[PDB]
Amino acid sequence: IPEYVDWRQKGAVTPVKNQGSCGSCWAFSAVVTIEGIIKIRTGNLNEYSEQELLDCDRRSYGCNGGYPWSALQLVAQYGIHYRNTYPYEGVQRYCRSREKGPYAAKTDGVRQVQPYNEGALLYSIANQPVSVVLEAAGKDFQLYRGGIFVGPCGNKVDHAVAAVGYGPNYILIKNSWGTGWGENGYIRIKRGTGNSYGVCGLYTSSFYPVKN
Ligand SMILES: *[C@@H](C(=O)O)[C@H](O)C(=O)N[C@@H](CC(C)C)C(=O)NCCCCNC(N)=[NH2+]
Repeated sequence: IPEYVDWRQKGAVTPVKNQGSCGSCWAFSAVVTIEGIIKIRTGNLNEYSEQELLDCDRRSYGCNGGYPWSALQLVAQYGIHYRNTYPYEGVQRYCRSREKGPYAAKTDGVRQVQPYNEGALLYSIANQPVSVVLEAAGKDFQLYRGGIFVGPCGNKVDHAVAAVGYGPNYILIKNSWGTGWGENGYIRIKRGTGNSYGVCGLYTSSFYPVKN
């Protein structure tokens, strides 16, 4: 696999979003990976609905948190609507998938990256954007402005984001805190430290969609 990956340069990443106060990171994270694999497989970059996952993933807890895995499983079982059809409201409401017509996109399954394994995660990122989790509660992460982030941070993961690239010393992360945070909404997190957890627990739980 190459020394640099950046799915933005391939036209596979939509603009940075702001989840707001709602605990919907898990849905934002999943949607990044759907937007990416549909571009890779079909050639078209579309925005898909975080709100649909927020409302409709019965295994998750709406704005009280959730699971990227079960959100990705939902898209493989049923599908997902365009963001324009089902825009983001920042609050969980009733599932409205059936009222909004046929699904826009569908995937075929979900896979987990082998946890606590840096190379396995890089391999997956070389193939497509990946849903990953990290510990975002620390002030250092909250206040991040730029550069390759080394912490300080623990491994008590609490925030789902998306890995959309990497380089020799970092993994490139699309966050859902708006374009004013970090590097126009992104953070480069240090890699190669030899800690099996990853910096900020980044290797704890990573999933990606499968699309034939
Ligand atoms: C993430 C965010 O919006 O910043 C959000 O808090 C979240 O989904 N957290 C997850 C954990 C990360 C993905 C590692 C979470 O807590 N998931 C479990 C379900 C939510 C907690 N339980 C209940 N009953 N609400």
